[PDB]
Amino acid sequence: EFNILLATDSYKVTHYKQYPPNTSKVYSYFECREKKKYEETVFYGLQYILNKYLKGKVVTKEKIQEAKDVYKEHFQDDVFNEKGWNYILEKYDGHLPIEIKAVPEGFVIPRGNVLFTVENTDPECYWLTNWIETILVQSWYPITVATNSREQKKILAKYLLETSGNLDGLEYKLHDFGYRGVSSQETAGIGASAHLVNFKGTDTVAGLALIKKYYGTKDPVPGYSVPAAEHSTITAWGKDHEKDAFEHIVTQFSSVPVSVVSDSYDIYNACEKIWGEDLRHLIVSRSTQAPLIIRPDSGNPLDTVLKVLEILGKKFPVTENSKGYKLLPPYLRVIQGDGVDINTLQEIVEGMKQKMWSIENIAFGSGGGLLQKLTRDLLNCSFKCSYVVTNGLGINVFKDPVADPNKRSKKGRLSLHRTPAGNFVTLEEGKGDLEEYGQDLLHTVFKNGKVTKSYSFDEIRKNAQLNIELE
Amino acid sequence: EFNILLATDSYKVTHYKQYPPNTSKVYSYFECREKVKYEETVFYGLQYILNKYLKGKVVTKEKIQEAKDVYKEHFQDDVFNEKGWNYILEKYDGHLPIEIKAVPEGFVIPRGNVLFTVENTDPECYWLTNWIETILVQSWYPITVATNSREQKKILAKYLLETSGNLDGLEYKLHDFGYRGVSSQETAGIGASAHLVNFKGTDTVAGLALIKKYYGTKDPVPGYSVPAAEHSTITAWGKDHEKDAFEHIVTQFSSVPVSVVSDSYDIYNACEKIWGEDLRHLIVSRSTQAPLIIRPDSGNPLDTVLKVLEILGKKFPVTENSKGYKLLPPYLRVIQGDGVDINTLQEIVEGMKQKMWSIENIAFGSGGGLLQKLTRDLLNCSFKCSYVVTNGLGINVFKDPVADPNKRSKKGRLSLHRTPAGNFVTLEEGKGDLEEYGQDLLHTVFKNGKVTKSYSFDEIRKNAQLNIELEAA
Ligand SMILES: Nc1ccc(CNC(=O)Nc2ccc(S(=O)(=O)c3ccccc3)cc2)cn1
Ligand SMILES: Nc1ccc(CNC(=O)Nc2ccc(S(=O)(=O)c3ccccc3)cc2)cn1
Repeated sequence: EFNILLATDSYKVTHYKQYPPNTSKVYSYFECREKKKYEETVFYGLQYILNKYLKGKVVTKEKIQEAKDVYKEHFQDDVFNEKGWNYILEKYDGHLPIEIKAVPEGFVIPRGNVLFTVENTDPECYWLTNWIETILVQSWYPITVATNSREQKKILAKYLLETSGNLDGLEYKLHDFGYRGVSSQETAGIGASAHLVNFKGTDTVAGLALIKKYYGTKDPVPGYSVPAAEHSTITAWGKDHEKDAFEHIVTQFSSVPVSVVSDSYDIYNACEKIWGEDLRHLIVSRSTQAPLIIRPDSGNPLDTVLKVLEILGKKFPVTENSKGYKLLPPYLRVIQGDGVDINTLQEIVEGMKQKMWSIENIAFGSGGGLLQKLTRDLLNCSFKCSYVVTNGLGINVFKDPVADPNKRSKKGRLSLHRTPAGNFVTLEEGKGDLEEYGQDLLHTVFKNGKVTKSYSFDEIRKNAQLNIELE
Repeated sequence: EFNILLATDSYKVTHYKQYPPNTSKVYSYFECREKVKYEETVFYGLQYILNKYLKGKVVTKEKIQEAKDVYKEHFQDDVFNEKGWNYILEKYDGHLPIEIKAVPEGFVIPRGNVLFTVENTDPECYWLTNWIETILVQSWYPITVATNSREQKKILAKYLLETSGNLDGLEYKLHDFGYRGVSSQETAGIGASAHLVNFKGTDTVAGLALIKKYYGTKDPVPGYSVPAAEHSTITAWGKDHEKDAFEHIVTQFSSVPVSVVSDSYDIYNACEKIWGEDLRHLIVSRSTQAPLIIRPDSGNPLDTVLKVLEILGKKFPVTENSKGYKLLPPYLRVIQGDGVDINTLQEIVEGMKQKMWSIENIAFGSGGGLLQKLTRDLLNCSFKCSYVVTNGLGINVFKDPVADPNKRSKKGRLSLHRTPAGNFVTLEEGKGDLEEYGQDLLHTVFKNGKVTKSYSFDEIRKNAQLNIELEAA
């Protein structure tokens, strides 16, 4: 069972003896710190953490004794605030006397703005605020995935619109392939759900259960997929029977969309000779609602995609759309699901546009690039203390390393507001109390063990929409 | 609760309709596929996966119905193999008819060798082999962390030995700071435990319980830490009271080691004026078993470390060790825990060496670089089918993309052997049965729902030792 007393950085166990004596309050905030591009971020993932790890009775006699035993060996010393945790158990029935206020999930906020604040509600629990920093900071991941996924959506929207004249099916242009490529099962579900903020296609099943349990959607499921082959279902037929493999698979899935990896031995042979001649008759008869999706999986992503399109373009009836770009027949599409990150995605669609190929023809699958190749310093997700009350006096506190002005933190009590021009601004030093900037955008989402405000995955998707989608 | 039927890539749900008819066997393997660095990998993490996810009754009536309902909406169609999973439930009481053979955990194996193999033990469950691919491929992470952590230990060993003459305290030279920097709680435990294969210092507590539960050690805990400050325990005192903060903290932890982050406002001022002058009397009186550890946390890592060292060098009695390198007094040490990955680590220790500073003086803390900034691409961890039996005929299968020879996979039944020179070699096409390379070094670790072989964390650590560590005496 999960023990909150064992879910923090080791050194934080000793922090209760380090704060100034007579401190009744520690007030801390979280931000995606600005750097001297990712200029805006999707806030998402906190609600998962609040429900799974923070709410309800999270402190028991056993969990205190368990932590006491581990830390005694871990530090080779008795440093442990047993009295502090005992107080929470006896006074609040193990509920955390903590208040968390946050911007609504799905909200797109520019860098350098307060996203959520944390403070203690009982003077005795001044130390508790930063105890849970570690677990709260891990919200960097769904934030970063949601943000990076959305930035890829912008690129896709831009080129799809320019080459086709609309945004039909945009929410299916980036498919999640990252299940095997992430660090754990929990990460898989969290990352997949963050991608589903922007798109509807995934193969990381674990994301669906997470969303249903912690967020919920009106639709039965927030994510979908199509039948598809892997290298094993092709190669098992033997080197000389790749055509037999292809034919068997498209026949088994003739009434639904089907993706078939075609690079097992020779991708260019498979497209031109096998799909393009030998099995062409099984392709041109397929429904528009059930196309074949050819899937390359090796070589230079841009060069391979272009050559595949070039090959298919001469074996299948190609039309030219109203924008002047070439379009494959509705029964034939391509997915590039290898080597795809935000960088190569940009290079590929730009490369396609150069060769007069519409983005209608292609979709992208991304695994490690989508869910794993991301870190905390990408958006500079940081948790810092900005306000304390010592001896009854409030103090505006901050860090400001001389050798790195970028790591400077904000001072005092914070609030997030709309600017007159409709942008965002974070007010420091409690200046939000002057009420010159309208209502604080931060809402109490957690207080004293209870989740006080929630959001459905539907609301979140609404909030995180692209401007071009709104227009 | 965990549902193994819902713990695979979506398209694998449709794969049982795609294999050649009358296929009774699917046999697959796992390798860190070959391509100058990371030439050998530490195999670790599979035992965790086997116990937490694969062993015992992992199939129930409810889990089948649950998966059925999800996939129906997920695919907008009914492609779920309900009959297949029912067979497993009815015939084997939910236990997976799978055999897994694997190299011992902790073992150090060169790239391009078979690390583990998977095959179905029931002809009916031919589809089961690659269903669990996704869940097994995730072992890439503890493999990659342990490997990357060990490569850093090599760097540390080299420079510590050269600057000091020995390797005393090497296992504490790289500390885990990555709890907040990973993608989840589970990842935190898995990653931290992987680091602990090579070192003993961690702040990621979640690693301890994982090891105790799934691996075990003779000692009460596999990892240790020391009292330390964060910026909040310094800045809360106020801008003009950094000295008071320092003094309070070192006094509270006067008889134990204590790390104190010193860059809140001015790292160079804190080292020279506050530590080096104002509170000097509180530092030189400290025990050798309870030193102050000064912690910079900003600026260019190499430049900052050298400057901090030069500053302390002129404020404290520095000695020169037997190798001719400068050494801080035993009550004073430094940890650099910002911007540390395998590349910057190398740059720092080399820079220290050129300035005649011993690696005895310093230790490193690493967070995102140690536990998060890693992918499956790094060691090319890959799972591939190499052998099937269809119509009673065994077929050696493989992929070999025309545009990427590096993605070529191995053929047929695999086995791992010792060469006459004592190296590793992977034999393909069932050639291991020729008995020219002796016995298969793989062990059956999982069979029919039961873990058949396992390793304590102590033995895993022993297996993962460095050659330089083994050279004794
Ligand atoms: N890890 C993994 C998982 C799975 C795979 C292989 N599956 C795979 O490619 N599926 C796939 C393909 C295409 C599209 S689509 O383009 O959105 C599309 C959808 C419907 C109709 C037309 C087009 C969606 C899904 C590889 N690796
Ligand atoms: N995420 C996190 C966690 C924690 C921190 C700050 N804690 C921290 O630096 N601890 C620390 C310091 C030094 C050493 S040591 O050098 O191995 C050492 C050990 C004993 C005696 C002498 C020397 C080990 C641990 C930052 N970030």
